[PDB]
Amino acid sequence: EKNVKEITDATKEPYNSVVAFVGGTGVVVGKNTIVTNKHIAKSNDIFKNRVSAHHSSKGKGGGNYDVKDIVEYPGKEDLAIVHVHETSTEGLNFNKNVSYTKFADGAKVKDRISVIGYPKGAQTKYKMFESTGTINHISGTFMEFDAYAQPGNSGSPVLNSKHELIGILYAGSGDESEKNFGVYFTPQLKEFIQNNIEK
Ligand SMILES: [Cl-]
Repeated sequence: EKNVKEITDATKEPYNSVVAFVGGTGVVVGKNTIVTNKHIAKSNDIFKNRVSAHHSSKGKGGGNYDVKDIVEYPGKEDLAIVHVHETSTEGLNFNKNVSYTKFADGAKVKDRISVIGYPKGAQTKYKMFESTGTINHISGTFMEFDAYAQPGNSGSPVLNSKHELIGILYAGSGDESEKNFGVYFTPQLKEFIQNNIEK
């Protein structure tokens, strides 16, 4: 599918759970805690950029936040937890400015999904886009889906029709792409993520 739309104002759910990194996307699941790709977290640790809470073209800014620590998923899956320091250098509270997206606990082939992130973020001044498609394949912690994606979509949450989190985009076939790959969250991955949410 190639069906995309700018989210001009990302202050409402679930858009206010999406975060921009300098080169990718993530999603907020709990206190100070973002899920993204392992590769996005790692690249961001070279340049040590802050995370921008739900950056969009219009609407009140949610703050930029310093990265506190990273927990990489031990296995092969391109998955990592990024923790942020809660208070920005302007006094904004990370938690007051995002939502915590709940888990879908799986999906089925043929389900209609959305991928929300920052395709070509550096060139667009980090406009948020939602792109719609379908899940075409699921196997263990892998899924394939046909929502249009571009570089900058890494780490993008893949949401079901009730805005619940199925997994995150990590790679494609292109770059630039209509056959994309995600990390699909099984119970074991949901457990790793939930054990790494700040208390
Ligand atoms: Cl605040």
